[PDB]
Amino acid sequence: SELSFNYPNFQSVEDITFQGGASPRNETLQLTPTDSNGIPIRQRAGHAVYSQPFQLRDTSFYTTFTFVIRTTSNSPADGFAIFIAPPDFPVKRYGGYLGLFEPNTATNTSANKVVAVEFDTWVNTEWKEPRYRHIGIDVNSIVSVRVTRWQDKDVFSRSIATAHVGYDGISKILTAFVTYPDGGNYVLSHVVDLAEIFPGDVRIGFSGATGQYETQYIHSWSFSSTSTN
Amino acid sequence: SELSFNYPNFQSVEDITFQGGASPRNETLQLTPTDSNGIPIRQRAGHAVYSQPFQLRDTSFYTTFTFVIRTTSNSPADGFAIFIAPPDFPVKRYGGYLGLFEPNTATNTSANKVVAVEFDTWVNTEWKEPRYRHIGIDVNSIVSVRVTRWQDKDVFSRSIATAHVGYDGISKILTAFVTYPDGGNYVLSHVVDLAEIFPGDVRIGFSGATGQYETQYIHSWSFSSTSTN
Ligand SMILES: [Ca+2]
Ligand SMILES: [Ca+2]
Ligand SMILES: [Ca+2]
Ligand SMILES: [Ca+2]
Repeated sequence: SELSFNYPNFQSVEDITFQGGASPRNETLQLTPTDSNGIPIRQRAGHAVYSQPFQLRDTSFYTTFTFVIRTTSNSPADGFAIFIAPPDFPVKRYGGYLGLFEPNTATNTSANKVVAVEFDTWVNTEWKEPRYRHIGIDVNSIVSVRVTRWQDKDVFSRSIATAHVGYDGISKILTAFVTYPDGGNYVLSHVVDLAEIFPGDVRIGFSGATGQYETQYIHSWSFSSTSTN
Repeated sequence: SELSFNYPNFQSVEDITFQGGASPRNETLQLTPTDSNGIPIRQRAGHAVYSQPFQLRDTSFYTTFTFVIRTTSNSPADGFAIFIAPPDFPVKRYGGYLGLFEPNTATNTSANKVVAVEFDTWVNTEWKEPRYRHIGIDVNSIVSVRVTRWQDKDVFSRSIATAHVGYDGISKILTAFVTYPDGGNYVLSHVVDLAEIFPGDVRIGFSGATGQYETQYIHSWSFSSTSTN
């Protein structure tokens, strides 16, 4: 179906649904909470999602956002993701689950209905992932189906970075382009039939999790979807 | 191979090669020529290319550019493309061939070695293409392998539009995202093994062609390629 929205900043959070530890702060979406000292709170997940659902049958979409990761140590955790899931999707487990999965089923593709592009700051040994920070495409599992190294210079840059996520409903391909100003660029594409995974309604939004020594902020976001009929 | 460059504008053309009707003008790449009164010259083609070759084996890349199409009537022709081809690839035929193909072999995939993202302002009946203006991915033929409607409001906007073109060398997927300020967004993706097509060296650049009542300008361009090992 057709849906579009545009937040040049988050001065207004009209039409955004928060769950968990996410909240509006300083015209951004702050995905995980900070204490009265400004220190990231450990073991917390949060979501900020566009409130109105849309349908993926016979649909392409384009979305872009800008983001900052604020780290306060060399060992930040855990990252964040932009994700698509059904509209009743709750906040799931904190830490390396990224607010998107639960321990007993996080690697079982038959037990989940969620697709994400993840920005992973913390190498987990509880499941298989790369031994370096990474950006990935996740399809119903915390074990990414496509993953690439995310350079530490970019992770720690304090830059306002940009992501572009598109889905071509004819070729059934999800793509992310991530760019840093005077830094790295990252490209990931994967064949997946989103309409088959999601035959009904879905929402799009962000999930962040700690972890420790990290807060994730979304500064701007826009989205459009169009019929491929 | 690894290659990066960045032209925030074309106050510098240091590494750009001009061929055919293309030239540096008004701090842009002007792909097809205009006469002394600024009127687009009919039946011309031009290329503006990054002068250094690179290789595609075990490579991903990301490139972005901004552009303007200046039209002087409601029937502009023919469009432009961003392309990859061998380093000796010349400016080819003007008109609907887009500076990329030869009339005798334009639909013969075995006879060409060129991949492009094309912005097509003129509906040709001489070969198969849509009955409306369109953006397309071309692989060794003027008949696009993946094509989508390009809205006339965007075609005629006079806006500085953006394109993002990436190639994921693991998944072998070429994607284009095209955006207009307060206008349409476009997403096209296609599975194609570029290293198989291009086992040696390539150069990337732009091809424009007239046609009539149209000039194509590239305002900025950046590129990065990285190894997938
Ligand atoms: Ca991961
Ligand atoms: Ca992790
Ligand atoms: Ca065409
Ligand atoms: Ca044409």
